[PDB]
Amino acid sequence: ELPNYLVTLPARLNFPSVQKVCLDLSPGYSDVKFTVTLETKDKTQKLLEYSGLKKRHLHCISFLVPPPAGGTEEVATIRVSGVGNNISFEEKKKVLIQRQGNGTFVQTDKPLYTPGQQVYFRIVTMDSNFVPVNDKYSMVELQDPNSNRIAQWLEVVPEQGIVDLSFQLAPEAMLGTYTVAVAEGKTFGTFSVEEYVLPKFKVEVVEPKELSTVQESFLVKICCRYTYGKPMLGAVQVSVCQKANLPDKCRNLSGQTDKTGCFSAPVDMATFDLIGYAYSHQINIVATVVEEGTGVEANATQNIYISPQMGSMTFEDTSNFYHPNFPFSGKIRVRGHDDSFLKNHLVFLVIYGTNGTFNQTLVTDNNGLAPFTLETSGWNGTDVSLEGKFQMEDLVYNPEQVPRYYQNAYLHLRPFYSTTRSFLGIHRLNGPLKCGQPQEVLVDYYIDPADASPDQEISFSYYLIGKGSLVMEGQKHLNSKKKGLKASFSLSLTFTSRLAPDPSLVIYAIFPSGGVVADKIQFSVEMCFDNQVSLGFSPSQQLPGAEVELQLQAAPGSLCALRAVDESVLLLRPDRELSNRSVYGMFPFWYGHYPYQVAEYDQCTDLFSFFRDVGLKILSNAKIKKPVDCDSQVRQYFPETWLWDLFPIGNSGKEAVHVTVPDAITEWKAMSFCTSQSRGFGLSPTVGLTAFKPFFVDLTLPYSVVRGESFRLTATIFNYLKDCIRVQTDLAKSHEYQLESWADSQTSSCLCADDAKTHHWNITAVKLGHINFTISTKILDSNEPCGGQKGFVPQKGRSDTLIKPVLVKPEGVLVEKTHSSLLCPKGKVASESVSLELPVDIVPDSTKAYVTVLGDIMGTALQNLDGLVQMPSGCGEQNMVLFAPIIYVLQYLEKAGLLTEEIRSRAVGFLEIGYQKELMYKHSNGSYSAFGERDGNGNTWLTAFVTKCFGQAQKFIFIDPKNIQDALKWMAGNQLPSGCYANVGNLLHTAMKGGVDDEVSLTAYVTAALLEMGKDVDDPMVSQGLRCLKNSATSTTNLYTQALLAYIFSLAGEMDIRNILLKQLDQQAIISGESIYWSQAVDVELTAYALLAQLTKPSLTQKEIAKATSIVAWLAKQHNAYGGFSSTQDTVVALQALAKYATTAYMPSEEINLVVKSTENFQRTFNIQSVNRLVFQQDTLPNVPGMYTLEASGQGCVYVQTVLRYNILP
Ligand SMILES: *[C@@H]1O[C@H](CO)[C@@H](O[C@@H]2O[C@H](CO)[C@@H](O)[C@H](O)[C@H]2NC(C)=O)[C@H](O)[C@H]1NC(C)=O
Ligand SMILES: *[C@@H]1O[C@H](CO)[C@@H](O[C@@H]2O[C@H](CO)[C@@H](O)[C@H](O)[C@H]2NC(C)=O)[C@H](O)[C@H]1NC(C)=O
Ligand SMILES: *[C@@H]1O[C@H](CO)[C@@H](O)[C@H](O)[C@H]1NC(C)=O
Ligand SMILES: *[C@@H]1O[C@H](CO)[C@@H](O)[C@H](O)[C@H]1NC(C)=O
Ligand SMILES: *[C@@H]1O[C@H](CO)[C@@H](O)[C@H](O)[C@H]1NC(C)=O
Repeated sequence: ELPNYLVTLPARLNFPSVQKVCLDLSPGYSDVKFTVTLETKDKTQKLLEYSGLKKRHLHCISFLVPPPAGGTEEVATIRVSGVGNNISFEEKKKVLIQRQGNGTFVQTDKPLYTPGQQVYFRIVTMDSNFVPVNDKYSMVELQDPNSNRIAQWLEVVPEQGIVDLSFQLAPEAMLGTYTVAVAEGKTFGTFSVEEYVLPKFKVEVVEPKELSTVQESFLVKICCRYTYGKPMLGAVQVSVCQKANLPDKCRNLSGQTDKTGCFSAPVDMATFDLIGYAYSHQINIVATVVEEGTGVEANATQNIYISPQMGSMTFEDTSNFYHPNFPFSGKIRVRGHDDSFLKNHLVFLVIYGTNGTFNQTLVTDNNGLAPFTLETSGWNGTDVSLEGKFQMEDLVYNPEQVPRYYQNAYLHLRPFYSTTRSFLGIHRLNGPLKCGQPQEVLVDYYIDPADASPDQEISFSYYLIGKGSLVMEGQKHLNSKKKGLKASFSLSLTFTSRLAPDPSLVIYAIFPSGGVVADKIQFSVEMCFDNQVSLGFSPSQQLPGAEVELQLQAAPGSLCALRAVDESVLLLRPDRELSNRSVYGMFPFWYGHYPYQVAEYDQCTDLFSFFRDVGLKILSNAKIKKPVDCDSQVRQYFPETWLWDLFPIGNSGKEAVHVTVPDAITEWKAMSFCTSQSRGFGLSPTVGLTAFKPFFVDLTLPYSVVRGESFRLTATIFNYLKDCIRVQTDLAKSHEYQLESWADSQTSSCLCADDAKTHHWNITAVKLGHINFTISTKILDSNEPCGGQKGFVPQKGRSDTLIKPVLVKPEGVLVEKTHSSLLCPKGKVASESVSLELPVDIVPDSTKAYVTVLGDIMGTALQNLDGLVQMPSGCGEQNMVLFAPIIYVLQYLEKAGLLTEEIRSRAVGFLEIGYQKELMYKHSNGSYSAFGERDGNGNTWLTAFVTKCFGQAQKFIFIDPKNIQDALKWMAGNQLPSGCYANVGNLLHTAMKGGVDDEVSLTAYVTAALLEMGKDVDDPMVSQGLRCLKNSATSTTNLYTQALLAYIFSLAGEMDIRNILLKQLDQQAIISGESIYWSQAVDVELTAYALLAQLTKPSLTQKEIAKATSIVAWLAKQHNAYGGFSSTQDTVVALQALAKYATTAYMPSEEINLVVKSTENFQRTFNIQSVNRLVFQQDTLPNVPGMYTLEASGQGCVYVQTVLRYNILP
């Protein structure tokens, strides 16, 4: 009757991927040519050109999207056009072509390292379809806790999408959180270096998992297990505390575990006041287990929110909309107070509508599901509401009784836009669907006979849509000779990696009258990977020192990356999560609606809303859019990382290699992820291999022992054979250590089944470094039966020998002498002698000394200065705190040579769009105001601040003159020689106003703000300020005012009254290494203004340059005062101090050949280019402490710091 088209394409186009475009025809046509073209900025390509048929036919194809014109984002138009018989359909819509973000992660082999170990890390980058990419990382950097780049890798290539890089830490690497940052972006991975010892057991809460307010008492089961799965006996101390927003009430439980290793005790509600409004409903169970003999302890903390929820139901599988005059279906998940599956609970159901309120009573099943089917014949196309409750009566809660309530299920249903009386309904598929299994979808339909047109075939077009893109399609054809009967057909679907975790299915049918009948559901698929990889072991538990078979099952042509780590590492620090939820979560939230760039809105629930809720553009002339009204072994091993490997996968898809178990009785958590270019990414579940021995030895020893004390060694012997035995242990005696005559290191003891016994020694360490401790156990034959039975001897593994290292550090208090130098040749050779001297009362073998060369001041945060320009602001005080740092950032960058034209152009565009937003904030008195025209008189601090900003902003963008002169005249009018300052304004932000900002510092700040753009001394508006401030320096009050007075007399051109208060300023400088600083946040302001004062005089000596580098080395470590706009004026003074420092003395490195020499002619040569000048280079000094000469040649300055650490006796 009326022929019509329908064109489907996704909303968000993604450049590295292919997409789908689809066209649906009608009977008729057959001479009108439909072509669809994507008009982008530079060109226009056609998608598909096709002609109509005598039936409906869903014709669709893939395509490659053109690149965006802007580089990362472009709004393109899509246009369908059909020509023929002198008529031409044309219709255009807006789509968005953006470059999608490639998800990058990095993992390490451990989350925790000792000093002296090796850090391996893998960097993987993915598309949104989890296919790996081989783009070039520009720079991988590895950074200290002091934000010093200790390693970098330039232009690194991934193989098969993954790259693995290694770093050997120094054995005196300083502790803390080290960072791996990738490709100069927000992708980082942290790891801690600290002094630890591996724990052998895990304590966990078991029975309190969720708690209810209505229960009377609850059992606490604290249960603790070894890493190899065996229980122990140990003293348990549990604190069960309720906190408050005031003493906190706790109940403390003391106990001993049993043969199952679990400890249970009841706790009553009378301990905790669960009725108090001022008391929190979060209870804290902190358990501490000290196991018997050795005295080593472990913790287990769990914060439980006690629940006032008594019963919760939600509409689990129920559509959001109903068809008029057709039955509605849904099903409700009903849960109790503990989210349990209720046994046949009585669930009431009340509706809300214009016809009235109806009631229904239903009984759930064993799984708590409530299938309900409702008759919608009388609702008559109205917005209805559904409420699933526990009782008909409104719920009454008593303040005297405990808080308890029921979560009633609430839902709002809208009528579907029905211009026809036909029906679609898809039965939902319950819980989380298995990925890759072919699911059967059973859809019911009812075709109206008056809208049937039974002389032609009726077609059903379906799209299965995942992550905002068309995945699979079809058009089921069936005869209209059935006419009107309640029928059902089926669809065979398959969910894969391209499908969402919650993909959607849209089914419609178009009648020749023009009507559409449709239904859309959302599925629920588990987080799936197309590369189905399984990592397995056989026999999956074996004695240590033996070979297991390791099996990868991935797609053929994959590169697998395998990590097998000890569980004892994971008991200290939990590693960063590499699970399927984490990999899916870094691609943000899937494509729910149209973007704001290409959003369509009504100019004033249907199939257009169906394709909007999946984020797909529809173009159709049908009735789509609704009208809108508005035997022995030695156990030496490496118990930190067992396996860290890359494995190619052949054509079989299975790789089985033999790997040897390390000699630690523990559990190895193993995991693997594989990358294939055809199939994509796959992630194995974490499996475990239990390395276990029947009876064995275990040392209890700390990490570091200082030399010459006595420490308690505790060797525990475990027996897990099922009968009583007799052991004989012996500790090896060597010259590395001494013992205090504890039974001559030979004891024999009868130890029974499932039991541990601990021998103690107290040991003096005598030789420095890593020393060994060897102890062995043998089961000897019993001449007499101990315990009533003869001592059991096994057939295999009758002896166990264990060797464990101990780090030994020298005794005495550690003192350090640090010495700084700035070697800056300017075309010459610059040399400097450094003497290493020490008193003669040292402990021997304590003198460590290392030199450090660093080519550039400050580490990562110069790239954070690029991040300071973004997020534009034009409302409130958000603009004035952000317009100011930009000119100082580019002032520092153009004086350091790191300014590029792209960030310059983007920054001056930001200066234009912020410069035009400072004119409506201008006060009516010719001043400046935070509100704009309201604030009273002009604020002296804010007008001084904007004369500071626009006095330096004319060298980048055009600034009008007249604001400077009328602001100058208002400084002349608002200041008197009798009375200066007169602050009448305030900042909009709370608890931060800038500096200390009293009256004398405000006068000093405004008088500093008057000069240094075009002005000098003895002007009329600075003469009254210096008359106010000549006697202000005589007062010698405060520290911020003192440093700012030292700065404002540095710009006055005098050298007599400014150096006299620097003598009382440098003596109170607190010293941290070779980085001296002051503190009265505010400390950065004091150091920046003191640095700005010290580099103002034209005569500069090398002691002042060394003092300036000492200030700058403290300013280099700050990365929150600059790099973020959290402070209104700390960033501007810090960057102008660093910019004036780079003006005066320090140009950064370009090429320095440095060489150090000693008395033993130890010639050590450092080469510093312009590409590794941020790499913190260092080297130890093997020569006995004395003379060291330092000579550098080339262009640039280098910072050379010599640190000598040694220990002395008090
Ligand atoms: C994500 O990875 C893809 C794959 O390399 C990148 O696509 C490349 O983009 C550059 C841009 O200059 C093109 O020259 C290449 O031809 C593209 N390659 C492919 C295979 O499409 C994409 O730019 C990356 N996106 C991000 C945000 O890094
Ligand atoms: C403990 O003594 C041994 C023997 O001198 C040291 O070296 C080990 O030697 C065996 C011999 O094959 C190797 O298999 C081990 O891998 C070595 N251990 C290492 C490299 O850690 C051992 O270093 C000593 N322990 C110390 C000094 O802490
Ligand atoms: C366990 O908790 C206590 C109390 O805060 C703390 O002193 C102790 O260091 C903790 N032990 C470990 C291994 O975290
Ligand atoms: C993927 O995640 C789901 C839960 O989101 C869960 O089944 C499991 O952690 C993973 N399953 C598979 C098969 O990877
Ligand atoms: C060291 O061991 C001996 C032998 O048992 C003991 O008498 C002495 O008290 C121990 N010293 C310390 C400090 O524990």
